[PDB]
Amino acid sequence: STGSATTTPIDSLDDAYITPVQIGTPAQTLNLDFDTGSSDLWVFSSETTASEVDGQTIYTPSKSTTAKLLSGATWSISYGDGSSSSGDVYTDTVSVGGLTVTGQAVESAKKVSSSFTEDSTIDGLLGLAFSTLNTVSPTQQKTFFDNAKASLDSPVFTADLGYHAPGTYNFGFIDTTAYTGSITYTAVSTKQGFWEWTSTGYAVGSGTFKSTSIDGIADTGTTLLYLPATVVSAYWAQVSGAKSSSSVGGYVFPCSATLPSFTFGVGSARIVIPGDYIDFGPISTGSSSCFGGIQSSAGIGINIFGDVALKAAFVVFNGATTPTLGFASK
Repeated sequence: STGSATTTPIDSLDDAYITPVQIGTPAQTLNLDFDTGSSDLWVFSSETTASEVDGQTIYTPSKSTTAKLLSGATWSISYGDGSSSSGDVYTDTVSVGGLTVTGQAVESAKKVSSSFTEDSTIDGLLGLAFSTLNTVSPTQQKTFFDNAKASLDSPVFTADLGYHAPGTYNFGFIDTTAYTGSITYTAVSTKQGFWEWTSTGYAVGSGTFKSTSIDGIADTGTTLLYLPATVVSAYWAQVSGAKSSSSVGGYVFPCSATLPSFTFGVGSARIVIPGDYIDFGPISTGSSSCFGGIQSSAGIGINIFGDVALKAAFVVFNGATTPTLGFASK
């Protein structure tokens, strides 16, 4: 089997991407944030504290003839941006882009933190990291990809995120018309539960390429590109007026600037992030100070190849017995 679904930016800045998911019988369609950095499939629901719901579409398990309470199971998760959610668990039928899993753990939120309530366009998350990170207790549950894997034509999924435009998540096949050149594959460590790999270096604009190992994660659930302070300083030094602002919480730059590109290495291959991808607009409405899309990972404890990086590529998440990651230009 295979699946194919369009993923759409939630706003004009590509702050996140949502993908329609069918849950239950008859289908309840919710728009979920596909997240290769976490491993829980959770949804706003009829159980969510009423005051914490503001415009999201909810899953109501009592209206699904295939829903079953997973007795005694609870979940609770925190994300790197300070947000969190928790609740109980059902199993139900879940379909993405025509690919169906029966008995998928659907984690129903009883509580969500303020930034979820405030994000009316996101109805929940669909985790695509390794199932070892799944938070369900006392019986850990499998991701949608893990449950689907055996049935897929090939044990892979691909992320093709658009810049200011829709893109595609495919399951079970590689669309050879969706990228240019060849796909370069690179080793993955699953020791931390992530799609963790090592970039071979970087360049800033038309500058020379610096060969240096940068360990990090391919994370569709993180908006920006978080790299070591040395790398980030080298980038922003090429933008007149750019500075790290403690009060804002990162590098800002004059909105009048034209940003240089940023290149990262995948083995001997190179992925170029155009400068425009790195502009996240005014820090507040009407400001001429703009927020940068490349930020320091110091204090995160890991480097994160988030959407800013991944949307410059066609990315293969290869879930064979020994997982690997593939990157192509597009």
